[PDB]
Amino acid sequence: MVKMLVLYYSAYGYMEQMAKAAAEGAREGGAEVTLKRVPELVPEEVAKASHYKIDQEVPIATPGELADYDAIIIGTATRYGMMASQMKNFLDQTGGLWAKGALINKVGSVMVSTGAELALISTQWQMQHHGMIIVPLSYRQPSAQELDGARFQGRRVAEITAKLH
Amino acid sequence: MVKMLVLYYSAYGYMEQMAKAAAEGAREGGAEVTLKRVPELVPEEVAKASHYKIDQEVPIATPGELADYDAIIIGTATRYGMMASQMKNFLDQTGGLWAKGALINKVGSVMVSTGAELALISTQWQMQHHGMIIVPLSYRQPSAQELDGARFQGRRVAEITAKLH
Amino acid sequence: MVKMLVLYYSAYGYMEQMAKAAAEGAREGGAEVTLKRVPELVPEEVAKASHYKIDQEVPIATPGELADYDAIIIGTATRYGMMASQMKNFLDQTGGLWAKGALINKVGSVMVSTGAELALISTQWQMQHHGMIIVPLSYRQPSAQELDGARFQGRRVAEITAKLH
Amino acid sequence: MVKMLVLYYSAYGYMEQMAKAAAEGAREGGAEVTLKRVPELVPEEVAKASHYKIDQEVPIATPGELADYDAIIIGTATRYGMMASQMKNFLDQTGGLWAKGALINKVGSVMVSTGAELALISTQWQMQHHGMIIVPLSYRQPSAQELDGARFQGRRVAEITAKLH
Repeated sequence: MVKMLVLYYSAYGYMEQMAKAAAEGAREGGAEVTLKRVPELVPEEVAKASHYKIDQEVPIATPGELADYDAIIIGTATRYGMMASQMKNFLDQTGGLWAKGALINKVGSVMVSTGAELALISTQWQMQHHGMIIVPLSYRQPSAQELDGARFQGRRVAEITAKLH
Repeated sequence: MVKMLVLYYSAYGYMEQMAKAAAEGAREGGAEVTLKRVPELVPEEVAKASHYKIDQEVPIATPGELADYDAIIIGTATRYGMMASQMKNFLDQTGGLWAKGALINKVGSVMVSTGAELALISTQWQMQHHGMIIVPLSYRQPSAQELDGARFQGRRVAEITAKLH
Repeated sequence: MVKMLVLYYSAYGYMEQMAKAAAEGAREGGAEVTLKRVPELVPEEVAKASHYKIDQEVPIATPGELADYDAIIIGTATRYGMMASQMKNFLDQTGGLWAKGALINKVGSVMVSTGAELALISTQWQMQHHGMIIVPLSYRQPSAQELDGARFQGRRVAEITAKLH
Repeated sequence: MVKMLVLYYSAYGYMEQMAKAAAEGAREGGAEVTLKRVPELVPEEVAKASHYKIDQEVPIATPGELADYDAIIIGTATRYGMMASQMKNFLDQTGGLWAKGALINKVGSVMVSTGAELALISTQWQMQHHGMIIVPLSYRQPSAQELDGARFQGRRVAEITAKLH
């Protein structure tokens, strides 16, 4: 039984629902799925000031634990065609995992929300830099087709990863 | 035993050597490897005029046959950060393969030569549009490290594809 | 009075209307505007077979004439996130214009139609490779907002180019 | 006399030298040049711990002041093909400048250092989203050709910006 990390960042909750949909779908694929969220840079104070809606009970992920799983799904809010600062900051910390060859041949996939395509591509590229195998896409609040897409995607990744083990 | 297509385009021979290195490596991975070249647009006349060095005995590929293989490796010469016109023209013809879902979940990989990164990304994206699983890179005449990279890449793809069957 | 080239490629006419809207808008900016279309690769025969709707009276452009204008607007149909083969083939021919430094500091802009963003970016990059100054975007048949966007864009480019002379 | 902001981020000093070279070159173009650095996220403590070499006397920039200048040059260190977290975090804060139309038609340019091309493109795109006119590139420690490139680029931007006023 393969283990999967559904790591995500959301600012307004949209991506979190996508992440949960992907995780639930991945469980249907027969994988031990873990839903974590990237740590918030900038202090706990003045963070929930103006705009905010981060979830509390989603556990925070560590840059080093990413080598423990067989498959990683990354979903992030994006602006102006690139990752949010929080997700970018987190992935740069996997420098010890990169040279070690830790994430080589591990299965990966990406979800994004709002420059959507450029953001999707930028994120996939960073995962490819760690030698990860990439599983492509589908083909206010998330629509029914988005949630189904994330769900299918999540199951498809779990289904592929198991086939590799 | 999986079947692989090493499809390529080369203008000065560099990519052809890369293609042959990838094919040979893929055979070592235990796959029935076929080395084809995309058809040359513009007539046979005035084609070999100024600059030219296309290989004759490499068989020409058809847009429709791409669904016959389990894995496809694409290698192309690039200019100004994008595919050569010949490779772009060929892949657009796979419109019947796209909607049919023919190339979904088939394993793929890309090699490029000279805007290298943008070209590598543009090509991978088109393959992802057909729902192909992507296997990332290595990590005058081709250097020893390039040929070894293409070789390893070719074997790695064949090795992965077999694991999926 | 600056001279502008509105060069385009269209397969179903959408981009041609965009091109005409950009040209008309550029005339309102006070520029001698020329509307040309990239030459069609593959023979005149079997070209208008299945799908076709290229315009006859739009004059065909030559790869070398691009250095005659002060501003160039490029508009192209795109598939799977990149240029159409016809536009890509044409721009690669500007190799004599590149090393000569012919297109350096000339004003340019891009329009695309259907991978839209990746295509827009890929095209702009090739123009930047010739050292062209880039003017960014707006911010069945073309909608009223698309035509107005192309129109404004066309005028804005003409308005900028004149300011540089 | 136009005013220019040479805003930058550097982790090991390479980009700072590029920034200074661009600023000095821009002064030779006849512009009031201001050299600022993006604020460092994460507290002052444990920041200079392991690796560090940020410059003290370079003044820190504010997200809102970017509308005060006529030209903006952005130079940033990059990893895995995208901006550093610090530069990305800063530019997202220009949301009030975007909808206001503050940065429209202002001249801009980008420098990067180490995924170089993808990073250069990602950054330019964000500037284009604010409607900024883009001036393309050249065509341990920075080499003589890099410094000359940044210098020329800096002067070229100042030279162009003045022509627009």
